[PDB]
Amino acid sequence: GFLAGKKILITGLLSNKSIAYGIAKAMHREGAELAFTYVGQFKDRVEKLCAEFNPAAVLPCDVISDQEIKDLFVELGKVWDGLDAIVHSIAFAPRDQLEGNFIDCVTREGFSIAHDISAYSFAALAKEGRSMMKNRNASMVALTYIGAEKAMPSYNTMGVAKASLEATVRYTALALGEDGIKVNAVSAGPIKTLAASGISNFKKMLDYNAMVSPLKKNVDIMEVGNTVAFLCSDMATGITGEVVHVDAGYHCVSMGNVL
Amino acid sequence: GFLAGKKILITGLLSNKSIAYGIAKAMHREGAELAFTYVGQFKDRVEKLCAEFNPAAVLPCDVISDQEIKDLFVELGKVWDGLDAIVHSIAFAPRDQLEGNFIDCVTREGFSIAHDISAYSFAALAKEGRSMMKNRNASMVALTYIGAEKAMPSYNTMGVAKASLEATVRYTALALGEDGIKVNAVSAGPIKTLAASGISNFKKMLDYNAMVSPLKKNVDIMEVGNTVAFLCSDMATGITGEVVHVDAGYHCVSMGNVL
Ligand SMILES: NC(=O)c1ccc[n+]([C@@H]2O[C@H](COP(=O)([O-])OP(=O)(O)OC[C@H]3O[C@@H](n4cnc5c(N)ncnc54)[C@H](O)[C@@H]3O)[C@@H](O)[C@H]2O)c1
Ligand SMILES: NC(=O)c1ccc[n+]([C@@H]2O[C@H](COP(=O)([O-])OP(=O)(O)OC[C@H]3O[C@@H](n4cnc5c(N)ncnc54)[C@H](O)[C@@H]3O)[C@@H](O)[C@H]2O)c1
Ligand SMILES: c1cc2c(cc1Cn1cnc3cc4c(cc31)CCCC4)OCO2
Ligand SMILES: c1cc2c(cc1Cn1cnc3cc4c(cc31)CCCC4)OCO2
Ligand code: NA
Repeated sequence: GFLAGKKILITGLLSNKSIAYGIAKAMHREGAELAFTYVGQFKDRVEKLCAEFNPAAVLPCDVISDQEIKDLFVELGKVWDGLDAIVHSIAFAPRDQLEGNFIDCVTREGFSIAHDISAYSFAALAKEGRSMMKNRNASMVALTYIGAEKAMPSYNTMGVAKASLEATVRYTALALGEDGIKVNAVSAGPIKTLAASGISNFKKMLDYNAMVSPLKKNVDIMEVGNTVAFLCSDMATGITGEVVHVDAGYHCVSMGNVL
Repeated sequence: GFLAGKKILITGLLSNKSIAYGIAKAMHREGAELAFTYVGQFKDRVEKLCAEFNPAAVLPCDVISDQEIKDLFVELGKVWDGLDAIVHSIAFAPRDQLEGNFIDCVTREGFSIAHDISAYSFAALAKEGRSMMKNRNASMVALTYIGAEKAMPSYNTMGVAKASLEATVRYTALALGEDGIKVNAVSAGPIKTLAASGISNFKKMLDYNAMVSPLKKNVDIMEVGNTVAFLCSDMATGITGEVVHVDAGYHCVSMGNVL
């Protein structure tokens, strides 16, 4: 496996639909040793889910909390000497930030929270993980969405937070590259995960994507997972600060034949 | 290997410094079956170079010629039933198009030739290779450079041609995706190959890149090769119309500390 021996922390595993589930399968297949995090209530759920991946640790981490993030690396440092990669697969905005007119729905607090959990959290993991990752061709990868680059209906505050995430990825790439750490993002096409559960006509975004994309299909968690896996391998050591679209080519087309 | 059994055509192999050499090593390591093209004079040189990769064919192809491109796929169809990938690693502009002031140096003919060989040729290969590539998760990959996105000193007409190449990649991605063919480009940082031989002070572009990039190094042909290889695998089936920068992160920074 091209990840044989590498010690990789995966955040955001919540169901077998999670993008993080696909990341896990791909990394496990490629011989990575895996650790996982969960937010408080979901301890048992997550422990069952990642059992199949022989995890070295399954640890709490609510990225709202500086203390929990700090404690995550203290506990992880007890099982591993160094850390090869961090996979960030976490987003949150309050429900009201996510449908209807952007300007009608945006609030100061909703905007704050979405950025806090969706963007700042990446730099926070970077900040606390840094010393374990020093000088071993380490990697970070964040999950992002094209709503960062374009105004889209509904995505609203999450789009703005994603834009802040991608910039964070670039500044993190600049800040960590001297320690040999590469820092990148994967822009996934829409996938029906628990993140989709709030959103009405999500299935419609999905059908639209399959209709307009060059490849005439929807991506799945394995396509995303495989790419994240690649971005954590010695094969990708020349790539940093990059956003790789795994979206069946949605990002490169405008309009199409079916208007 | 993640390319086991895949039949891949590689153009542009000219010395053991060629980016195509790195692509070949990476694909051979991953179990691909390889074929190679050469331009007229270099038959013996190329045959010697790619012998180590146990090539199924080593065939002439000067992309100036529609006939040669057509004959390439006729001959290749005699040894393979289908084709899994085409690697485009070819560029040319007349020497005079490549140093000094863009406007002083650009000529109608030099502009024409650079686009013909550096950009049009990609669609030409696509056009003639299409029927062998139908419905097998096939791949195309072109080599490009950031001079396509930004005005740079010296790169001049090649910059413009690369910009035409990248648009070609996107329209080719749109045109071929219904056949399941993914079409992408790898944007390499500067590498001292025979393409560098005309360019005085190439070593300084190289030193500048290593100073200013997040990773504080120059990419090599294996970093590029490994990425091209990935982009031809079943792991990348969700990626098309994309440009992946393999450039130690050069692309994501502005200014840096050392002015
Ligand atoms: N589903 C899609 O259509 C799609 C498209 C593009 C990008 N993404 C991104 O992929 C990532 C994974 O999302 P998903 O689609 O697998 O959905 P998901 O609901 O399974 O994953 C989101 C994860 O974020 C976690 N999370 C929320 N608040 C957290 C906090 N405070 N601390 C730690 N974790 C927290 C949730 O527990 C969950 O595990 C997100 O960045 C999402 O924006 C998803
Ligand atoms: N070397 C760099 O600094 C760097 C950076 C970014 C992108 N690239 C790109 O990589 C590709 C490979 O170039 P390289 O740098 O390994 O140099 P190279 O000189 O090894 O390869 C260029 C290839 O293009 C071929 N070529 C020229 N005219 C041709 C024609 N008419 N028909 C068929 N082939 C023809 C040459 O024979 C040669 O094999 C090019 O697209 C180049 O622009 C190189
Ligand atoms: C995809 C595309 C969309 C969308 C929702 C999606 C799916 N999606 C992608 N990243 C997400 C991040 C979040 C959510 C959903 C997300 C739910 C709340 C937590 C943050 O709404 C409009 O267009
Ligand atoms: C890189 C950066 C440069 C450059 C040259 C480079 C290196 N390079 C990359 N693609 C190429 C394509 C071509 C040439 C050189 C190429 C020479 C003529 C054939 C086409 O000139 C100014 O800045
Ligand atoms: Na706290």
